[PDB]
Amino acid sequence: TQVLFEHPLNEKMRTWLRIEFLIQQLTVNLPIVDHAGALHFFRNVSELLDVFERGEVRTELLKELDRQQRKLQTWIGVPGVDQSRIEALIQQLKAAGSVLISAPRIGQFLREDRLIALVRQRLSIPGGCCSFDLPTLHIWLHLPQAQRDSQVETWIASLNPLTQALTMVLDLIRQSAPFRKQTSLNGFYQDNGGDADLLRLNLSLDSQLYPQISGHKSRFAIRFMPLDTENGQVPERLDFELACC
Amino acid sequence: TQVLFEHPLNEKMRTWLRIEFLIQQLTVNLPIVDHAGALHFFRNVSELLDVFERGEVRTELLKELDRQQRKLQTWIGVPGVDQSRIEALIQQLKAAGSVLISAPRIGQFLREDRLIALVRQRLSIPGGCCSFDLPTLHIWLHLPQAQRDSQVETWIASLNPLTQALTMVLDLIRQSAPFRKQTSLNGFYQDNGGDADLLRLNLSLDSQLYPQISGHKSRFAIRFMPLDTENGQVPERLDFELACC
Repeated sequence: TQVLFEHPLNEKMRTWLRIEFLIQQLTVNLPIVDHAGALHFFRNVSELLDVFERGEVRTELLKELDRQQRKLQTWIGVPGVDQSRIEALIQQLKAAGSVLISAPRIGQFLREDRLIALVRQRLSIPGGCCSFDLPTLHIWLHLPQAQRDSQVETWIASLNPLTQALTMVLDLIRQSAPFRKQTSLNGFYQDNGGDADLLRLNLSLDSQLYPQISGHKSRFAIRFMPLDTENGQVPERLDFELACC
Repeated sequence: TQVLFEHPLNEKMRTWLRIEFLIQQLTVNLPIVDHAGALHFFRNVSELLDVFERGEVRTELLKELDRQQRKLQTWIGVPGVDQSRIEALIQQLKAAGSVLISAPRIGQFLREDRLIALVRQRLSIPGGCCSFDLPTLHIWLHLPQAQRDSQVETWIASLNPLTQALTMVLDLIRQSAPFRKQTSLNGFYQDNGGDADLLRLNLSLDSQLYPQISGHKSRFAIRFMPLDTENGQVPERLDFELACC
């Protein structure tokens, strides 16, 4: 009966969350059988390439992978903790890293693909991607299903070195911190984030509201606002759980 | 074993085909259960409003409805044809027309909707529509399914006067002309379209190619190009069916 809100506390976590989201959307509506499925797929690809054009994700994500290995290394001597399970986890990190750096250009396969590039151009036009403006797509959707599935696989698997490394670090961020109980007065809250990239906030579906998070330096502030901007309102004592990961 | 290609021969048919496509995409992936379904829905709405902003569809579509009534009126005296079936069809046209003109602003309900407008802004940003940038959407997808379905219904039904009238005329355009057998030499063809808005072209899935249609005045020209820009090519005698609707 709870709703989890994730909020990035730096431009790093923003990009990673956007990329994580865009990548998993590719594999959500498979297989591609119709226009809807195709346009959903290609647009997610198109939006992925646009994010990639903004800089090099490779360099940041590789620094983050190394960062996590050093943290796990701090836990070796601790009583009770098991060695061969984190060192295997460390070994998976170095593997995800070595593959990422040795990987080709990111999104280049998708960038160079004739059909995808031909759809990418027509996406910026509201009614652009119809059958008469994309006969090439229209004829592609009449092909045997097995031919499309093979193309889709090669397209998604080209993002495998990135997908791996990224999934690794986000899975290790979301496990680094526990949910601490906090309370808000009149729908307001603030704290010093510190050295965290991600806030994880559990509310309540029945609580009738959502968090609006702002930031300054390494500090954050939450103003809980009612989903209904008119019919419903914050209490003066709102209990919630928040993790600083 | 055939593939049908539709191509608009004027700016009218272009708009109508784009709108027809956008409207039916709304009802394709229902119900909205996740992000993918939601983003697909809202973007189609957003693209619909952008097309509406470009002019008044109402005026053209109403002139087209009247146009079809006059054509049906020409068929009254013809032997063999049945009266009460076209006059009922005529009566449905005048009904679709009277409702369209008496209808409110087109897309205004969707335009004014808080959630939709809040998503419309974030659609122009590649990774914009994530959970942390749209907490309002994130919390909406956690609501009971019955609440979303009710909202979706009110949203789609607001387009009912337009959807009706439009579906009427396109259904009457696609029935006005028969498929005549034609042949192309070395993948080229041209004719005088005349008073037609739509070309309907049947090829063959095994034919290994698609039509690339250009236009000048009321004339059109087709250059059949191989789907594989490298591995496959047009014959020198390509038989196909084409209707000038």
